[PDB]
Amino acid sequence: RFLKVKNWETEVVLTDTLHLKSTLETGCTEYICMGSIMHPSATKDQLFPLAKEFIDQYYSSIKRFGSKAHMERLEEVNKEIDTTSTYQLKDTELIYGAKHAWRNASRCVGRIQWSKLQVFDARDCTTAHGMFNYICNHVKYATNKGNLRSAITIFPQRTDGKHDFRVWNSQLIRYAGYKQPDGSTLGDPANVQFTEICIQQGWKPPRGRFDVLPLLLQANGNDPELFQIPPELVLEVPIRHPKFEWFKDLGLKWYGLPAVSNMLLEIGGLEFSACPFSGWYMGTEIGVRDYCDNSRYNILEEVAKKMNLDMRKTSSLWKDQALVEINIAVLYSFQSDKVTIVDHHSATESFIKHMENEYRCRGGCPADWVWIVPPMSGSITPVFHQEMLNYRLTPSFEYQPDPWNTHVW
Amino acid sequence: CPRFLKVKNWETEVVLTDTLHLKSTLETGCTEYICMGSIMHPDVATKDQLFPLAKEFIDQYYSSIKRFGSKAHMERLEEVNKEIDTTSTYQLKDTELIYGAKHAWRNASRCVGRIQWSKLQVFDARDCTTAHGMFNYICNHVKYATNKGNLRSAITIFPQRTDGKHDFRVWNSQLIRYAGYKQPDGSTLGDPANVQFTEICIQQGWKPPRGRFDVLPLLLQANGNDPELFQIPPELVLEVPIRHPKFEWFKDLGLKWYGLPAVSNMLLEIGGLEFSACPFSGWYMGTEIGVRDYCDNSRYNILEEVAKKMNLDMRKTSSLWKDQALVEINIAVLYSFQSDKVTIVDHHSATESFIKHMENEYRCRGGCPADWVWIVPPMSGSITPVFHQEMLNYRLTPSFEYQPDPWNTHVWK
Ligand code: HEM
Ligand code: HEM
Ligand SMILES: Cc1cc(N)nc(CCc2cc(CC[C@@H]3CCCN3C)cc(F)c2F)c1
Ligand SMILES: Cc1cc(N)nc(CCc2cc(CC[C@@H]3CCCN3C)cc(F)c2F)c1
Ligand SMILES: C[C@H](O)[C@H](O)[C@H]1CNc2nc(N)[nH]c(=O)c2N1
Ligand SMILES: C[C@H](O)[C@H](O)[C@H]1CNc2nc(N)[nH]c(=O)c2N1
Ligand SMILES: [Zn+2]
Repeated sequence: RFLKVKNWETEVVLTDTLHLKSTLETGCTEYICMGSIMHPSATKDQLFPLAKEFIDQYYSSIKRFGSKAHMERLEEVNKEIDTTSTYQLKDTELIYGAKHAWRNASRCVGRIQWSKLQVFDARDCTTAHGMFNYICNHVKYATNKGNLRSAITIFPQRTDGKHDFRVWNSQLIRYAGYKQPDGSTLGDPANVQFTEICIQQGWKPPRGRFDVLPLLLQANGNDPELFQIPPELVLEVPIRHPKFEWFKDLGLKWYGLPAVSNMLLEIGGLEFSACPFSGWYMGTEIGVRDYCDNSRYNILEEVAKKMNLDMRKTSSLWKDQALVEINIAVLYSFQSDKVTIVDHHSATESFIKHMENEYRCRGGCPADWVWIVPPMSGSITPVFHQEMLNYRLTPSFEYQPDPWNTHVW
Repeated sequence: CPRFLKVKNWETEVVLTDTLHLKSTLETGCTEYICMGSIMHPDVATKDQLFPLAKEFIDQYYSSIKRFGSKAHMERLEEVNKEIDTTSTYQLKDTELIYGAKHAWRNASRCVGRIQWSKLQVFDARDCTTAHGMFNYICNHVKYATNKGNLRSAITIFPQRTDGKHDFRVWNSQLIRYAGYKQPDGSTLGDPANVQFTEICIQQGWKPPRGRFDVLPLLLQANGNDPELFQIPPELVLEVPIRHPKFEWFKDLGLKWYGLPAVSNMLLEIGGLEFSACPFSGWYMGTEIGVRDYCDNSRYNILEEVAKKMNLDMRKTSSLWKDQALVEINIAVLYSFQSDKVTIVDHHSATESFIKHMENEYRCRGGCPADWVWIVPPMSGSITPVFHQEMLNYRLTPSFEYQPDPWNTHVWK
C-alpha cells in the first residue's frame, strides 16, 4: 500500500511507493521496532534471480527494458553463472550499481550528491601492492588539493570466501591510538586495537597524538601487508577558532578526507568486500563525535577550562557551550584552508531537498532518522521534523565482519 | 520471535538482554520490510474482546503482589467475568486502578522521566458526573501537583468509556497552555501551535485578552455532553519569568513559561477499559521549553531575536549562530526555574537517570521499551548517554494512547 510521511514543521506530506520494491529485512517486526539497533540480525541458484533483478532495473533505468540488448545480457549472465558459478558486471553496470548503492544508503545525509561519484574500476588488481597503488590514486584524486571529489574504488568481487580482497583499515585515513602505561590513551582511543595490529605487524609508531596509520591491505585472501600513504597525499587542517586565539594552542588537527574502507558493496548478488569510498565531511562528524565522545578524543573538559565556564553543575550547560565553540572552530578551520566541508544546517537542508526530489521522480527515499539527524542541535535542523521511512533497497553498502576475526594466517 | 534480544551501549560496551518484549500486545507500525520508527502516529469493546483483556490485566496485577493463583485471584477473575457477562463492562478496584496507571507510565516508551514511575499520586475521579465537577477535580490536581514549585507527579482519572456516546474528555491538549491568535496580516500573537484550539474557545464564549502569554480556559466535556468553559484560578498557575545569569538584557525579552506540564488529551487503557479523560502531570525537562517551545520555527521562534541581542554573525549558517543562541536560551530557562525553586531537570541529568532506570528495569523486569527518537533530547544529542544506547521499542499494556481530537468526533447537542 501507499505510505505517507509528513514534515511536522512545514506540513508537507510525501507519498512513498518505492518501499514496495524491498525484499531485504529491516530487523523490525509488527511487534518490536529495532530502529536504533546499529547492526540488527552465494550459489548459482541464489545468484541468477539477484542478477536478473539488477540487470532488469539497470535496463529499466536507461529506458530500454525488454530491449534486444537487455534480452542478450540476461542470457549472457545466465550462461555465465551456469558455467562459472558467478559473473562479471559490465563497466556501465559497475558505475550504475555503485551510484545506486550510495543513493540507497538510508543512513547517509549527503545523498543529494549521489549521481556525482567518480567510480574507479580496480577489478584487475591481484596483489596488496596493486591495492596500494589504486588506493593512492583514489586519495589523490578525491583530495584534489582541498576541492574534494566523491570517489569509490572497487576491487575484485568475492569468489569462494577464501580469496577476499580486504582493506583492513576501517577508514583510509585515521589516527593511531596507544594504551599508555598509566592507564590513559594517547591518540584516538577508537583505534587502540587496530594500531596494535599494525605495531605487531612491524609498524614503527611515532607515538604522537595524530599519527596517520599505515595501510594494511589483503589481496586474494593472503596475509595483509603494510604501506605508508605518502604524506603529501594526506591533507590535514589545524583547528583554530575565529575569536578564541588560545584555541590553536590545544594542538588539534584533523584530516580532510573521510573514506570508509570496511564496508561491503553488493550489486546484483556480487559481493565487493573491498570498496573504499569517500566524500567530504559534515563538520559535526569531527566536532561532535570525534572530539567530544567520551570514548574518543574527549576534549570537552579542556575547552570548557579555557572558556572559564562553571563546570560544577550540569545545568550550567557548560558541555553544550564548549560543544558549539568546538564545532565553530572546525568549520572555520576547514573553510579558511579551502577544504570542502558542510555544516549540519546546510547538509540537512540539502537532504530535505533531496528527499523531495526522490519522492517526485522515484516514489520514495529510504532514510534512517536515527542517523540522519545530526548529533547536536537536532530540532533546529529540518530533518528532525521530517518523518522518514526506512527500508532496504539493493544495490547496497553493508557491514561485514572485521578481517582480524576470520582470517587464517 | 526469538526469546532473548540483546541491546548494546556503544560508549560503555554494556550489553543488556531483553525478554519482556515477549509480552508485547499492540502493533508498532513496523514490518519486516519497513521501519516506521520516526512516524509520529503510526465503537467500543465487545464482551468477547473484553474477557481476555481483563484476565490478562488481572493476572498481571496478582503476579505483581505475589498472589498469583490465590483464592483472591481466582475470586477476582470470577467476579470480573460475571460483571462482563451481565453488564458488558467492569469496574476496577482502587488498587487495580492505581497499579494500572503507574504501569501505563512505566510502559510509556516515549517518556525519559520514567525512573519516577512508582511515585505517582492517583486521583480517582470516577464518581464525577458534570463538567463543573471535572473543573473541581482538575483544580485540586493542579494545586496538588504544583505544590508551590516542589512539583509532584499526579494523574486524575475520570469515568471510563461506556458506549462511546458518553465520553468524558478534556478538550485541552494540555491543562496549561498559552493562547495563539492569527492576525489579519498573517502574523501570530502568542503560541502559534494553539491557534485552532484558541479559536474554538473564543467561539464557545471565551473573551480573549489577546496577549502573548494568555493561559487558555479549560474546555471540559462530561458524559458526552457539550463541553463547557472554565477559567483556571490564576493563583493556581505557577509561572516563571525567564532571565539569564550573565546577559542582563535577556529579561527584556519578556519571556515566561508555566511550571506544570500536564498532558490531557491521551487515553489510558487498563484491562481493556478506556479512560478517555486522564490528565497527568510531572515536571519539565528544560529542553522542552528552551529548545522546542521557544526555538521551533512554528512556535515562539526567538533564535533570531536572541542572536541579534548577542551580536552574532547571522549571515552564514556555518557561524553556528543558531546553535550558540539555542544554548544560552536553555541556560536561561534552567537558571530561571532553579532561582524560583520550581522543579526542572536538565537534559544531562534526565538522560543519565533514564539509563540507570533502564538498566534496573532490564535487571528486575527483563526489559524496558524505549523510543530512541523521542528519548534523545532535541539538542546536544550525542553528548547525552541515551544517544549511544540501543533501545527496543514495543507496546505493553496498561498504556497511554493517542485518540482523535474531540472537536472532530463530538456530536453537538
Ligand atoms: C559527498 C559528501 C558526503 C557527505 C557530506 C556524507 C555524510 C554522511 C554522514 C555525516 C554520515 C554519518 C556517518 C557517521 O556518523 O559515521 C554518512 C553515512 C554514510 N554515507 Fe555518506 N556522506 C557523503 C558521501 C558518501 C559517499 C560518496 C558514499 C558512498 C559511495 C556514502 C555512503 C554512506 C554510507 C553507506 C553511510 C552509512 C555508513 C554506516 O552505516 O556506517 N556517503 N554520510
Ligand atoms: C515526572 C517527571 C517527568 C519528566 C521529566 C518527563 C519527561 C518527558 C519528556 C521530555 C517527554 C517528551 C515530551 C515531548 O517531547 O513532547 C515525555 C513524554 C511522555 N511522558 Fe513523561 N515526563 C515526566 C512525567 C510523566 C508522567 C507523570 C507521565 C504519566 C503518568 C508521563 C508519561 C509520558 C508520556 C505518555 C509521554 C509521551 C507523550 C506523547 O507521546 O505525546 N510522563 N516525558
Ligand atoms: C563517505 C563519507 C562521508 C562522510 N562525510 N562521512 C563518512 C563517515 C566517515 C567515518 C566513519 C567512521 C566510523 C564511525 C563508526 C561507524 C559506526 C559507529 N561509528 C563509531 C570513522 C571515520 F574515521 C570516518 F571518517 C563517510
Ligand atoms: C507529564 C509530562 C512531563 C513532561 N516533562 N513533559 C510532558 C509533555 C508536556 C507537553 C506536551 C505537549 C505536546 C507536544 C506535542 C505532542 C507531539 C508533538 N508536540 C508538538 C505540549 C505541551 F505544552 C506540554 F507541556 C508531559
Ligand atoms: C544506539 C544508536 O543506534 C547509535 O548511537 C547511533 C545513533 N545515531 C547515530 N547517527 C550517526 N550519524 N552516527 C552514529 O554513529 C550514530 N550512532
Ligand atoms: C518526525 C519525528 O518523528 C518528530 O519530529 C519527533 C522526533 N522526536 C521527538 N522527540 C520528542 N521528545 N518530541 C517530539 O515532538 C519529537 N518529534
Ligand atoms: Zn522499526
